[PDB]
Parts: sequence; structure tokens; C-alpha cells
Amino acid sequence: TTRPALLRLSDYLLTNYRKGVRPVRDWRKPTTVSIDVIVYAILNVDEKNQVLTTYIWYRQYWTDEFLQWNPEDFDNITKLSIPTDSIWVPDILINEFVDVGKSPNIPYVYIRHQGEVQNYKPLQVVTACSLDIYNFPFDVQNCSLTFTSWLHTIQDINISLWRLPEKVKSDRSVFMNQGEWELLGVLPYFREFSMESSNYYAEMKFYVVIRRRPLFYVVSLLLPSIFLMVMDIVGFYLPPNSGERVSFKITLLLGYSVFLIIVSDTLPATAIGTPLIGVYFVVCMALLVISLAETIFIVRLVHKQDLQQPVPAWLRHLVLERIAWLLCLASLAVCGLLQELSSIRQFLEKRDEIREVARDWLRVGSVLDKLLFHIYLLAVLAYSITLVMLWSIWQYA
Amino acid sequence: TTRPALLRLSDYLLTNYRKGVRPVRDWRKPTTVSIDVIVYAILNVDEKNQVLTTYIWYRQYWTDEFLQWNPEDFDNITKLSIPTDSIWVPDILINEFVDVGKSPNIPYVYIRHQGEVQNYKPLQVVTACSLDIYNFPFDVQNCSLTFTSWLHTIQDINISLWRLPEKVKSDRSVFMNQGEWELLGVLPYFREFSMESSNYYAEMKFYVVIRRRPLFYVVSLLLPSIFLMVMDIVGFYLPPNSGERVSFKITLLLGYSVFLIIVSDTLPATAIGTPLIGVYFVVCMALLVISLAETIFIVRLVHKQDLQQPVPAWLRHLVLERIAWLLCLASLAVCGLLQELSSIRQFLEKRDEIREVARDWLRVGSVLDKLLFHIYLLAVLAYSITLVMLWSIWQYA
Amino acid sequence: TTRPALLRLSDYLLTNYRKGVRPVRDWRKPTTVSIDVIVYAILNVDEKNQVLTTYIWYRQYWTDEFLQWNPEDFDNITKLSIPTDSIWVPDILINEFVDVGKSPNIPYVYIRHQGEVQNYKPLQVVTACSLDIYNFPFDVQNCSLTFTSWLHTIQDINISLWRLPEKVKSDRSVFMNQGEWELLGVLPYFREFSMESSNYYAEMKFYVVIRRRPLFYVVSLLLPSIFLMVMDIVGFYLPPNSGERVSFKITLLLGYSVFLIIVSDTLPATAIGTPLIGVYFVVCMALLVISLAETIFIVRLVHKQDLQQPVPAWLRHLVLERIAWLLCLASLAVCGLLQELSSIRQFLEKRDEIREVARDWLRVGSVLDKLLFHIYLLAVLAYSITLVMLWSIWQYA
Amino acid sequence: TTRPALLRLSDYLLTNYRKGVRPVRDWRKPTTVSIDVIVYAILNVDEKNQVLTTYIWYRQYWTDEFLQWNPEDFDNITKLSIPTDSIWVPDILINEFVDVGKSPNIPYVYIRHQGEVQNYKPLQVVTACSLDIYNFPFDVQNCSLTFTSWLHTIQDINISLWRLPEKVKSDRSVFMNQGEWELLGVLPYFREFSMESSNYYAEMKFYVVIRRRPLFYVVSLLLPSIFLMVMDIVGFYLPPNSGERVSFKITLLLGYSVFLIIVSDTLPATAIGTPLIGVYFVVCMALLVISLAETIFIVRLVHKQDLQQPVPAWLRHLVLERIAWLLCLASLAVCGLLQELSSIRQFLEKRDEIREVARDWLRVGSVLDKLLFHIYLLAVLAYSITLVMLWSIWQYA
Amino acid sequence: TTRPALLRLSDYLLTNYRKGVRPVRDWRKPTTVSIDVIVYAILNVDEKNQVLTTYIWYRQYWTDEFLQWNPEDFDNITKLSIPTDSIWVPDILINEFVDVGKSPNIPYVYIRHQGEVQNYKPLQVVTACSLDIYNFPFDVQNCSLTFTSWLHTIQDINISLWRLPEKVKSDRSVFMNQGEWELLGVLPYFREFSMESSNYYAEMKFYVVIRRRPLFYVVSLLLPSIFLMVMDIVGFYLPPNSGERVSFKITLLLGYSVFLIIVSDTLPATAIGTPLIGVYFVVCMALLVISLAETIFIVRLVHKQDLQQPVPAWLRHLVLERIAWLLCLASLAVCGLLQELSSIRQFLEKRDEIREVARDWLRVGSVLDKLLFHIYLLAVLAYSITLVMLWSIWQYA
Ligand SMILES: *[C@@H]1O[C@H](CO)[C@@H](O[C@@H]2O[C@H](CO)[C@@H](O)[C@H](O)[C@H]2NC(C)=O)[C@H](O)[C@H]1NC(C)=O
Ligand SMILES: *[C@@H]1O[C@H](CO)[C@@H](O[C@@H]2O[C@H](CO)[C@@H](O)[C@H](O)[C@H]2NC(C)=O)[C@H](O)[C@H]1NC(C)=O
Repeated sequence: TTRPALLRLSDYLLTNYRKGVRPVRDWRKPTTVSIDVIVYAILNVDEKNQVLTTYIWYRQYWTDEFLQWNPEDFDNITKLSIPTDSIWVPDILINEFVDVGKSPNIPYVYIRHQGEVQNYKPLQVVTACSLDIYNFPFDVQNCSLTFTSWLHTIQDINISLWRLPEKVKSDRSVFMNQGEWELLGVLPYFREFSMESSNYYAEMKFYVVIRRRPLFYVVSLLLPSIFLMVMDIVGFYLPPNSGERVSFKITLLLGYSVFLIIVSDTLPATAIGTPLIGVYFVVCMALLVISLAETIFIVRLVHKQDLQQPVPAWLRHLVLERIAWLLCLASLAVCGLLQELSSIRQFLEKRDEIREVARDWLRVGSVLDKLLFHIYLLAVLAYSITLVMLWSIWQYA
Repeated sequence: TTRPALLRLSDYLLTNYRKGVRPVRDWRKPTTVSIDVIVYAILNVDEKNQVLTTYIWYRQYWTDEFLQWNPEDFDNITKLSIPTDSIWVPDILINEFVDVGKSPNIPYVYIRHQGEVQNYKPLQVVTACSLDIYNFPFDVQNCSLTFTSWLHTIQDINISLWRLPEKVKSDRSVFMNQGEWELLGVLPYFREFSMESSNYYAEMKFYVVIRRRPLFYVVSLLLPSIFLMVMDIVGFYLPPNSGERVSFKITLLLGYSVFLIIVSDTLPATAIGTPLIGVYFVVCMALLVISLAETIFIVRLVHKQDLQQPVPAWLRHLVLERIAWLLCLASLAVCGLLQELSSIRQFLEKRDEIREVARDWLRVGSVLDKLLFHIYLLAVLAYSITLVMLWSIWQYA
Repeated sequence: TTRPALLRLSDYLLTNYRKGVRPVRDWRKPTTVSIDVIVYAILNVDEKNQVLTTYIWYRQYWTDEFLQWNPEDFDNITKLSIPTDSIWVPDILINEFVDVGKSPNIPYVYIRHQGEVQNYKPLQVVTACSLDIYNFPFDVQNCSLTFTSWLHTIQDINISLWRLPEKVKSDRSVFMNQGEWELLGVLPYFREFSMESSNYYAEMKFYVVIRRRPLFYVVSLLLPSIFLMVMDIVGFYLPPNSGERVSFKITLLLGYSVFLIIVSDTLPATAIGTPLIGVYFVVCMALLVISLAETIFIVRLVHKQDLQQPVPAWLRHLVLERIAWLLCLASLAVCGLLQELSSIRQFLEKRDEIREVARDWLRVGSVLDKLLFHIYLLAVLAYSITLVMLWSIWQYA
Repeated sequence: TTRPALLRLSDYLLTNYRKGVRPVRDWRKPTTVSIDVIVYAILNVDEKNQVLTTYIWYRQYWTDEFLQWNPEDFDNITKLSIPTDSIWVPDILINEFVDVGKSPNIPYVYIRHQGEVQNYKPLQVVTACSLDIYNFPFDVQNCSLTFTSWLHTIQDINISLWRLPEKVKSDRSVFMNQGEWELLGVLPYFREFSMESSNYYAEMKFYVVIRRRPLFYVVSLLLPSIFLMVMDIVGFYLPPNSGERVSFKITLLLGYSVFLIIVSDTLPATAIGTPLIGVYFVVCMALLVISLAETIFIVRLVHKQDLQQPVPAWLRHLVLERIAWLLCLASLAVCGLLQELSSIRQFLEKRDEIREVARDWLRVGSVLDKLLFHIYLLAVLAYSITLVMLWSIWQYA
Repeated sequence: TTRPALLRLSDYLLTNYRKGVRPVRDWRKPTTVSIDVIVYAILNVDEKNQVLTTYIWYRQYWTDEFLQWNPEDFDNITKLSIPTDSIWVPDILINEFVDVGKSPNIPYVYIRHQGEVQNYKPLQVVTACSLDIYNFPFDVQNCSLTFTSWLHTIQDINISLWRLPEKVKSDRSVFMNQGEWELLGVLPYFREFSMESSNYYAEMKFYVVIRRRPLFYVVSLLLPSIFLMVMDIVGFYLPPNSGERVSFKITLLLGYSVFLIIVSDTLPATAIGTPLIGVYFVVCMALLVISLAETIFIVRLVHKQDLQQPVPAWLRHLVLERIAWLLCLASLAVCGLLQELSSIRQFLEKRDEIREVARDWLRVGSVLDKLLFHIYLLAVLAYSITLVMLWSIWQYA
């Protein structure tokens, strides 16, 4: 024939084709759409809004009973490319859609002589799923993509898998693995959904399992916390008499509060439940408050010298003997002169006695400060070891 | 017939069909559109802009008097799928629209032999409603969706419900319940709206009632507040003489002010009215200011020792007797020597008297500090109990 | 006739209709477009960018001389609905456009037998206007919407009002009154604009007058300011000798500076002129600086005791008499003993004299501190009363 | 003729017209497009991304040799409106495009009997240019708009100006002058651009010169700076012995650092070069650091009294004579008594000598503090005067 | 011929042309698309999301075997412009697409008599690549653009380069060089990609190498750091007895922590690895912590005077001899009088001895403070020199 083979075949196919008619000679035969999903990247995970944005390479093929031809009559053409906007295309969508992502339009599809139509197209899908951040930053999310025909029931359109389920499960060839999220697998699952008495719908659920990389968050959260805790430990060495100890502790607490406020404003959160990491921040705040309370108690005990109250005997024993051991620690004119110089005696006696009372109070305060510093340091060490053990469990288990 | 049944039926229907003509043989008969609304998710609630963004699964069916056929003449076809862009579609819109949401296009609709046309399509609707945050974070919003034909009057297009009102009221099958907002119900209501003398319009109002989950806000707001209040309580134990008490209190107040500024910058607000939660922040600020004023008063009273003024007798009685009980608390040369050593007497007398005056002032200040600390602690406890009772009322009522 | 009346009428009208031809039999006759504007909501007012975003319900009608028919020939059809995309539509736009808002498309328009065409459509219009914030937060903005035919001159398209000007002026039926902005009126005004010698253009200017609700801003700005001013007033009671007064004042000033920086970063501003509210912040900062300067002066005066300089007589009189009244306030060995004990006399004399000089300086400083505190309190009260009077004028005038 | 003149003319013109053919009878004749640009507003200037967003009223006219008619044959019609989407339109674009702005579509164009086609359309153009902020906030930007035919070479499409260059240069009729940027002029310039051997392209470059209004930035930057500098000046009056001077200075420096960090986070910047205004901030920081260093030096000099080191004679002379002038400032028992009371002599001697050494050190420190305060105040005054002179030069030159 | 040459040629070409058929007479012959890429600007580099946004001037040409004509039959027309939407266009896309950028549409393409079709069009491409910020701010990114036919295999569409690889490699004519990123080169590379047994795909990978300009980041990060380090150095001069040293150091540390938090919130970061610049911030924080620990140790050593413990002999030797050298530093009544005045002796003895013990402790503390200040200054100088050497290596290597 004079005309080119491709042109003649396209004229033979599309001159009598109806775009709005489902391609089945017998209307009782459903149109089976075999789909495949390849996850490319996790563009954004919005735990606040429970919205997942991901980019996939979606492809589907079905049988077009009207687009069939004999290759021998068209120069042995067995495969042909036809515009997408000139043939019937199933209305396969995702139930979890909450927004329309902007994706490039694929103008052509492949068609084979026996009727198979191959449609490859990438999709930016904005889907809402359950983003539980209880184990944040070690959370593993399980978001599902439910591909289903929005209108046509299973008696018209049914859905199946292009490849074997195992291959889809472990398909990670083109995934952007350098991002915050690691793709564990894509689990397919078929279900015949229904709400009406006979309106049964075909669904293919792809469970996109993604695991967060916690090292960035672990650093950005722990490092300031351990720095402030170390500074708190160092602050104990300041003598209680200097007075700068209270200012140091309160300034450190203010800095920690500012840091925690910033962290809360920056970290993700969900209204249904708070992450477990927030408990550790509360524990650190409690430790800092305990340190400041101990500092205030020691300061008050030292200033009790201003009470002019001799140290009780029982406290003396308890602190300086038990705890200290535990811590490994003209005659008439002359007689008038005598009487007055004894008044001087009595006044200097009183001043020296006040000084010695302050001495005793200060010694007791220092001993108790050493004891409480040791106790607080041991508690902090135990808490740090417990946290490290939890991290090791999450790391190696 | 040689041609496929679906192709022949589509040709028989759409070859003479006019897309821009309302499908009624008699123009006096209105076209009744039975709609249904299923709320899927509350994407965003903007109290600042009074804008609500939600995703719904909207579906409507009407009768197309031109798209009727006899099944026996088309291989017993009783249901057919036809492209949406090839048939008349009512211009049902929402009055509350302030923006166009991006929603996937459904290319096909279902058509039955007797003329019924079924159109399923999801809609991201950006609607403006009254978001009163007076009871924030326990606010229950009542936003209405008014589906109405923008142009056609009731003499042309009328609207009704697909399902019974009760089923629509309690339809929560696919709602995303893990979000910040909980769906209480969707109340439908029909109204024949009108502004002109004869331009009566059909309206179907769906009242989307959503309740906020307050636990997240409750925690994020109370926990810093109770932490700072506890720190304020601890600060009372600092002795007034140390001087660090004033610095502690002012630093705590500065931290609370910064926290409140951040909270205001982060919490939602409306220009028509402030939330009731802002009163509790003002109460906490007043409590902190009262604490600082008491600290300043005690500091001034203690420093009154620098006034060299003996304590008044009435104040002495009132504080050290009533309140304290309530709180369960060569001759000529020798005579010259005598005269001078008595001058020494008088100077040490004066110094000791000054010290004793300071003693009395300090004792009075300490007693009053204990009293005011007890009073402030009782007031704080009462306020906390009242707040807890209010929360319990909001929780169990 | 066998065919339906609506179908026959649509065929009779649109089969010979040209969409791109202005509908006038005589080209010398202009096409008069009667428009109407109903403001629905003020979505956003951007004082920084001088951009106004509002949602309106715009509707226009004109006469289509080609779309005329005799009702008696079409089953007494006097009103018909025709797709918008099948008839000529005027290119009415707003000159103030700076952006294209996304608005739902209305597919149908109403047509009557005598030629009138009714087009209802909502519009999200992003327009630039003069947003003067001089009276912020009590500013009343006056933004104009100039509807005009972009291309056609007045010899082709002319514009008029659908309703009477009074009704348009007071049309507030569907306005969202719960927002930050209150709609005072929509004033229409017609003008025959021109730039060329004969290119006269029809314009219809709608002056959208909106008034801001200041209560939210009034609270969010005054409450921190009055709180900090009250704290400054309380700080005067701290004795100058404690030394904590300077730290208190400087910390308060730092907090106020941080608050003012945040307020400036959050409040709207224009490069052409600053709001009058900024003057009051400067006044408050000046008051705080004056308070700190007075505190520093009193501290220096008290520490002048370290100068070992007796108080000048004139200052003594002025402060302790005038101002205080205003404020309602072996012989040789024995003689050697005598000589030395008189050396002791002289040393204790000097120490006591130094103490008394410090006494006098402290008394003078305290009296002057009381005076300056009274003066500053009176000035603050006067400023607050003036501000309250200004607010009352803005409220009741 | 029975048909309307406009309808008949449109049928005569557009029935044989090809939309995709350049309108020239002789293909060797280029199509000359006369353009005009009117700047309406400067929507956004992004110095960070080097992106300029502006709104212009662009209009162009060319000759359509196929759309010609004799007015006498069509009821003396000399001007006609035709849809834009039905005639050939040149592909004039801007080379500097980096984004597509959303602009309203103009559906109609004017056509005259001799072939001229007038196309008016507004354009929101997002263009990238060189935004040098070296003279910020007094920077004058010079951004170019290069209108050129993307595909057609000069042998097909050539570009010229609608109006005279002078009129375009001074066209400021509709510019929004209330914004941050002031339009100085729009300079046109034609160039025959080329890269290949014969692919010469016509370009029309419009140089949009815009000048920033600096008053807002000048205030928002200077006022905090001068306030903090004044506070630093006041801080010198605090006596060095009080100890609050160091806390005051360090708190002021912390506040200035926070302010500078916020300013840097808010002010625009470019990676190619920093603005000159940053030098003045560095100078202010250096001044504050010098003030704090002087305060620390004076504090150390005063505390040298704790060194028990008498003031060197040379320092005494230099400070208290030169600089001070510049600043305008039983026998055995009795002998035992004698020996011991002389031991008392020696101890009180030592205490008084220590006090006098502290006296001398304090006097020297006070004199040097006065000197350095005068020097620092003079330096600050000189810097402020220099800055004011620079501002006056930028204002009046 | 009467008709215009261009019109006649367009009619001859496009009247029988099929838009959806690949232009090859023999379907076995692949369509070779020669592409070219010119990078215009780097709009945005998102290290957080691993997304690159760039603007390129993409152009491709291929052979259209159906659009061929003899110039002599059409008035010697050798080149023609035809609308893009009227001819077959290959579906060349970028694999790395994650979003659709908005780019102007080019309506026309050039066609030559022998069949070559030239298509010029700009593209805003949003592509995901590996943005390693390990060497930040001196990082050199290597992002690839893989142009490939999405559907057609290599047996249908193959891709080649328009120009020589060297010219494409060094094409920087129109690049916006004033931005944050500098373009080093664009390296092309061809690959026959494949996943199936016979589905081989043609790919052309352009490696866009961009280098960041670090001067802005270098300044904005170092200048605050060096300022705070200098302030820390100055703080050592404060005497330990003043007590303001601890407050100064803790305030400086708080300021540095706030600065570091802001820097972290502003600087880019990746979850796969932290930048090396973060180590230097940790080193600076460690230096500040060491300085504060030294200050606390010196303060405690000085306050040890409150321990009433004479300085150990070994410490005395070590500090005041070795280190100091290294640093280049009636009888009965009279006898009663005697006994009591000797009691006075003993009390003043004790007071003076306490004073001398404090003297010794203070001298030791001052000497050790000088030593540790010298050591810390030397360490800081060494660290600064090492950092400067690293910068010089990065600058000149
Ligand atoms: C428009 O439709 C509504 C809903 O079907 C009609 O309202 C119903 O009218 C019937 C008959 O009068 C009543 O029995 C129902 O109780 C009504 N339902 C409701 C919810 O009001 C309405 O009459 C229709 N109007 C027109 C003009 O057709
Ligand atoms: C364009 O329309 C306006 C509005 O209808 C016309 O203005 C009116 O003109 C009539 C007759 O001259 C007056 O009686 C009215 O008072 C005018 N109204 C206003 C608001 O000005 C205007 O004349 C029309 N112009 C043309 C050229 O048709």
C-alpha cells in the first residue's frame, strides 16, 4: 500500500473508535486493569496534618477489544503508540486522596496487536494516613495507597497486579534512599470493597512502610540536653556562700526552658497522642528543678547563720560524724577599768560566738552539699545509662 | 446486530444529544438533584481567617429524560457508563466558597435505562464559616455547607437528599478520626432561599459539627505554667538577705513573659473575641507579680535595718506574738583612762545596738515572709483546684 | 413539534450564532453591561505589599440581539439557560488586578426571549490599593474596584449599575461580619476614562470601605505594656542599697526591648509612613529609660558614701528640710597608756565619722528617691489618662 | 445585505483564515511587532533569590495581511473586535523569565480594515535580575526586561516601540507609588542578538529602574541602635564598686547581640556581597565591647585594693595631678599593759593602712573612669556625627 | 498560484497530517531526537528535601518524514513555522522529576523542507538529587538530569546531543552568576537503560555541577563566634573576688547557646549526615565550658578562705615558687587587766590569722588564674590558627 504502515494502521484503528465506551464486545465481561506501583521518593510527611506526599511511577495495562489488528496486513506491525487522549482510560484513583499533586502528562500509550494497552505515568499523590509518632524519632509509619475505580463497580472494572507480589514487595531500585525516610517495603493487598447491596468495588491496597532515620533528631535533641546537664553538674562546685550558685542554676533552667520551647515548636506532634521522647525532657526538667531545690536548701542552711541559732546536737552528730565518715572526710578607778574592759570582753565574746555559730552552720551545709551532689550525680549517671540501654535496644534489636 | 451492544447504545444516545440543554421534555418540570455528602477529613481549620478546608465524597443523581433506552433492544443493557463531559451536569455549588480546592476529575458517570444519572466525585472545598474560639481548646465548631444551584432557580433545579436524614447525620465510616478534629455529625437542612420577588432558590445546608481534641493543647499550655508556678513556690524558701531572691523572681517572670508571648504567637485568635483561656494566663501573671511584690516588700522590710529605726512596739506585738503564735513558732591619768575607755564603751554600745535593731527587723521580716508564703501557697492551691474542677466539668459533663 | 421545546429552541438559537461577534445588529450601537457587586468576605489585607484580597458575588446582564425568539413558537418558553462558553461575553475586568484569584467556573447563563443575558459568577479578586495604616489599629481603609472593559472603548461597551446606587451602598446581606474587617459600604461611581484623543473608556468604581476591629490588637499590645509599666512602678520600692534594683530595671528594659522587637516583627508596617501607635511605644521606652536613669542616679548618690565627702550644707537643707517637709516626712607608763588609748580614740572616731557620713548620704538618697518616685508615678498616671482619653475619643466620637 | 454587518464581516474574514500561518503574503517580509510596556506595580523584590516580580500593562500591535477588508462593503466598518484564540499571535516572551505569573486572559483583540491588530493584555512577570544590595537600604536596582521572539528570527519577526522612547521613559501614570519601591524610569533599548552564524534575533530591553524607600528601614535599624548606645552611655554613671556595672554592660551586650541576630535574620542579603550597613553594626558592637572592656579594667583597678599593694608613685602623679587637673577636679604589769596595747596599736595601724591603700586605688580608678568616659563619649559623638553626615549626603546629593 | 505561499504550504502539509502517529515511513526506523540543555539559573536548592529547582533553555530537533516539501513548488520556501500543537512531539521527560514547574508555552516550532523540526522551550524543572552537605558551606553538589523517553523504547525513540560534548560542558553564556551557586559545568552522558528483557531505553544524563559561595555563610557564622570568644577572653580579667565573673561567663554561655540554636534552625541539614562545620561549634562550646569550669575552680579556691584551712606547704611551693617564677611574677587588779587585755590579744590574733589565711588562698588563686588564662589563650590561638589554615587550604588548593 502507498500509505505508510503506521499511518494506515492508525487510520484503521481510530477512525471508528469511540473514546467514551468501555472496550468490551460483551458488556458482561469486566475490564481487568493490571497495575504496578514503584515508589520513587517521600517528598513530605506531615505528621501535624496527617498527610503523606510521595512520588510513584504508576503503570497499568488493560485489554482494548476494539484496538485489535492483524500484523500481516500492516507491514508486520505488532506494537503501536497511540495518544492517551484518543482512547478509553480507566478511572483508577486513590481513595486516600486529599489533594491533587502536579505530575507531568504522558501523551502516548503503547498498544499491541492483540489489544493490550500499556500506560506508564508518574504521579505525585497527596494522601492522608495515620502518622503515629509515639516512637518518634524511631517511628515506623504504615501508610496505605488504595487504588480503586471511583465509579465502575467490580462487574465492570477489576484490578490485579502486574508483577508477582514478592517483586513489588521488595522493589527499591529507584527509591531516593538519601532522604529522611527509609522504604522498608510496599505490601500489596486486594479486597472487594462494598457498601451497597450489590455495589462491590475492586481495591488494591499498597502498604507503603517507611522508617525514619533518627540520627539527626537524636543529635539535635540530646546534645543540648547533655550539655546543659553537664553544666548543671559543674555548677555544684560553686561554693554556696558566693551567691552566684543560685543565679547560675536559674539561668541554666531558663536556658533549658527556652531550648525546650523551641524544640516543641520545631518537633512534630499529633493531637491524638504525644511522643514518648517528651517524657525524657520532663525527666531532665525534673532533674534540673531538683538541683535548684538542693542549691536553695543549702543556701538557706548556710544563711541560717543569720538566725543566731546554734546547730542542734542531733544534726551535728548526723552530719559531722555519720555522713562525714561516709564521705571519707586609785584602786576604785582600776576596778572600774576592770569592769569595763570585761564589758569589752563580753562584747567580743558575743561576736566570736556568732562567728563560730556561722562556722558550724557552714560546715554542716558543706557536708550536706557534698552528700547531695554525690547522690544527684549517681542519679544522673543511672538515668543516662538507662537511656543509653534503651537506645542500644532500639539499635541492635 | 454486528456492532457491539455498548457501542451501538452509546451511538444511539449521544449522536443527537445536546450538552447545553436541561434534560426535560416539558420545560415546566424542574430537574430534581438528589445529593449526598460524606465527610472524609478536616484538612485545615483557620480560625484567624475564618476559613475551613475539608474533603468530602460528594455524589448526586438526577433524571435525564433524553438518555432513555429499551434494554431489550441493546442486549439487555440496563446500566451504562458515559463521559461526564458529554452530558448535561447541574451547576451545584457551595455558597460558602472562598477558594477553589484542587480535586481529581471523575471522567465517567453511570446512566441507567430509565434515565437516572449517577455522578460520584470528591471535592476539596475551602469554605468560610464562623469559628468561635471562646471555649478554646474545648471549642465545638458549627460550619455549614450550603449546596445550591448558582444560576437555576427552584422552578428549574430543585435539590433533595439521596439518603434518609438520619443516615447522613451519623455517617462516619471513612472519616479520618486520628486528626485534631472529631466529627460529631453532619446535619442536613433544606430551605427555599430567595431575594427577588420570584427568584426562589433551592438550598441544602449540611451543618458539619467538629469538636477539637484538647489534650495536646492542654498539655502544651499547662505543663510550662505549672512548672513555672512550682518554681515560684520554691523561690520563697530563699532567704531574703541573700539578695538572689529578687533576681530569681524577676528571671522567672521574664521567662513566663517570653513563654506567654510565644504562646500568643502560636495559639489561634479571633478579632471578634478572645478565648477564655487567656484569663487563666492573666491570673498566673497576677500571681507571679504578687509573689514578686511580696518578695520586694520583705526585702525592703529587712533592709529597714539600714534605717536605724527601732521596730515599733505595735508591729512587734502583732508579728512576734499574734502571728508567730498562729504560725506555731597618778589618779588623774587613771581617771582619764576611765573616761576614754568609757568612750570605747559608748561606741561599742552603739554598734551592738545597731546590730540588735537589725536583728529585730530581720526576725519580723522572716515571720511575715512565712505568713505570706503560707497565704500565697493556699491561694495557688485554691486556684489549681478550681481549674481542675472546671476541667472535670468539661470532661465528664 | 415532535422535538422537545428546549432542544428545538437551542438548535434555533445556537446553530447560526457566532461567538466572536459583538451582539448588535447596528455596529454603531454600544453594548450596555449592567453590573452588580456584592462583597462576601475580606480574605486578606496585606499592608506590607499593598494588596487586598476579597471575594465578591459579581453579576452582569446585557442584551444579545441575536439570541431573540418568539415564545409562542417554542411552547411559551420565556427564559432559557445556555452555556457560557457558547455565547459572546464582555471582557469586563478590574484595573487594580495584580494577581489572578482562583474562582469556580459558572458553566451556564440565563437568557430571555427579548435578548437579556444574565451571568452570575463569584470572583476572588486580588487587587492593589492604598492601605494607609497611620491610624492603626483604628484604620479605615478605602480600596477601589474599577470594573472596565479592557479592550472595547465606550463606543462599543458601556457599563451601568444593575440596582440603584443606594441599595449597592448598603448591601451587607451575606458579608462575613465575624472577620477582622467590618464593611462600612460599597460606593459606586461611573467615569468615562480616557488617555488617547478618542479612546474613551467606561469605568465603574466600587469603593470598598472596610474598618478594622481594634480590640484584639489593643489587648495584645497594651496588656504587656501596662504589665511591664506596673512592674517598673513596683521596682521603685526596692532599696537602693540592695543592688538588685539596677539588675531588676535592666532586666525589665531587656524584656521590654524583646517584646517591642517581636511586636515590630509581627505588626503591619508601610514604607511610606509609620503608624501613630509606634509613638506610644517610644514614650514607654523613654519612661523606662528615665526610671533606670533615676535608679542609677540614686545608686550613685548612695554610693557617694564611698567618696568620704560630707554632705554639702545646701543639699542638706534642700533635701532634709524643704523636700522632706513636702513629702510629709609609774606615771610615765600610765601617760603612755593614755596617749595610745587616745590613738584608739582617734581611729574609732574616724570609723564612726565615716559611718555617719554614709548615714547622711543614705538619708538624702532615700528622700530624693521618694520624691522622684512620686514624680514618675504622677507622670505615668498622666500619660495613662491621656491614652485612655484618646481611646475614648476614638470609641465614642 | 440581510445579515448584520459585523456577522458578515467576521464570516468573510475568519472562514478561510489559518491560525498557524504567519500573516504575510510574501514570506520574505518580516512581521514587525510594535510593543509598549507600562509598569503598574512592583509586587515583590527577592534579593535572596535574585528574582523580581512586577505587574505590567503590555500591549503590542502588528499587521495581519490576511485580515483586510473594504469598509464600504461592510456598512463602513473600520474597526472590529475578534477573539484572540482565532488569529495568529506572535510568541513574544521575556528572556529573564524564571516563573510563570498568573494573569487574566484577554479574549478579544481589535482589528482595523487596513490589517492592524491591537492586543492589550496585563502580565505578571517573574524575572531574575541582578539585585545588588551594597547600598542597602539606599540601593537603586536596575532590572531589565528583554522582550524577544523565542523562536522566530529577525528575518520573520522584528520588534519596535509603539511610542517614542522619551514617553516610555517617563511613563508613570498608573504606577503604585505608595509601595516600598519608587519607579525612576523604564529605559527601552533595541538589539539584534545572535549566537549562530545567521540566527539573528530581535530584542527590546526595558530597563526598569526602581529606588527603595529607606525611611522605614532607617528607623527600624537606627532607633534600637541609638537606644542601646544611649543606655551604654548611661551605664558609665554606675559606680564601679557597686558591681552592677558589669552585669548591666553584659546584659546590654546580650540584648544588642539578640537584636543584631534578629536583624540579620530579617534583613535581605546576597551571597555575592554584604551590604555596607553591616559595617556600622560591627562598629557599634566594637564600641560596646570597648565600653565593657573599660568597665572591666576599672573594676580590676578598684579591686586591686585586694592586692594590698600601695599605688605606684608614677601612677599617682599621672592620675591625681596631670589627668585630675585636666578633668578640672606594779610597774612591770603596767609595762606589759603598754606592750600589749601597742600590739593593738599595730593591728589597728595595719587595718587603717589597708583601708587607705584601698582609698588610693579607688580614687585613681574613679579619675581614670571619668577620663575614659569622656573619651568614649567623644568617640561616640564623632561616630554619630559622621553617620549623620553620610545620611545627609545620601539625602541631599 | 493565487494563494500566498505560506498558506498554500501549510495547507499542503497539515491537511493530511496525523498528530498521533510517529513520523517514520518505515516503523523499524527509530526517531532520533537531538537535544541541547543550557542552564539559566539555580532557583532553589533544598538540602532538607533533597530537591533541586533550576531553569534551563531546553531545545530539541528531530526529523519529520511527513513534513517534507519541495521549495521550488512553494516560492522557494526552505523554512516554515508551524504550531507545536499540530504536529507529533516526542515525550522526552526527566526521570528525576518530583514536581511540575510552571513554564511558558512555546506555540510554534520551526520546520525545514527536508523534515527537520526545531523546538525551543524553557523549562522550570523540579528534580530530586543527592545534596550532600558534608563540606558545607564549601560543598560542591552533583545533580543529574536524565532526559529519556518515558514510554517509547530505543527501538522507537533514541536521543543524542545537538552540539559537541565539550561545548555543552563549558556553556555558561546566560547563567545567572550572581546567585548563591556557581555553575562549574554540565557533563552529558548517554546510556541505554533497561529493566526488562528487551525494553531498552535511551537516556541522556546531564550532570549539573554547582559550587556554593561560602563567604556569606563564613561571615554570618564566624563573626558571632569570634566575637563571643573574644568576649570570653576579656572576661578572664575580671577579679575572681568580684563575683561578677561567674555571671559574666554563664550569660556568655547562654548567649552562645541561643546563637547556636538559631544557627541550627537556620542552617541546612540532612538526616543522612551532619556537616563538618558542626564540629567547630562543638569545639567552641567545649572551650567556653572549659573557661567557665576554670572560673568556677578559681572561685572555689578563693572562697576556700571560708574553710579556715591554711594553704598546704606543697601547694604553696608549687604555686608561689615554680609557677610564679615561670610567670615572671592594786597589783591584783592590774594583773586581771593584763589577763583580759591578753584575751583581747588572742581574739585579734585569731582575726588577723584568718585574714592572712584568706590572703594566702587569694594569692594562690590569682597565680593559678594567670596560669590557666595563659594556657587557655594559647589553646584558643592554636585552634584559630588551625581553622585559618583549613580555610586557606580550601581557598588556594
Ligand atoms: C424541592 O424538593 C424538596 C425536597 O424533596 C421538597 O420538599 C419536600 O416536599 C414534599 C412535598 O411538598 C414534602 O412532603 C416533604 O416533606 C418536603 N421535604 C422537605 C425536606 O422539606 C420541595 O417541596 C421541592 N420544591 C419544589 C418547588 O419542587
Ligand atoms: C454610559 O452609561 C452611563 C450609565 O448609564 C451613562 O450615564 C448616564 O447617562 C444618562 C444620559 O446622559 C444620564 O441621565 C445619567 O444620569 C447618567 N448616569 C451616570 C451615573 O452618569 C452614560 O451616558 C453612557 N455613555 C454612553 C456614551 O453611552
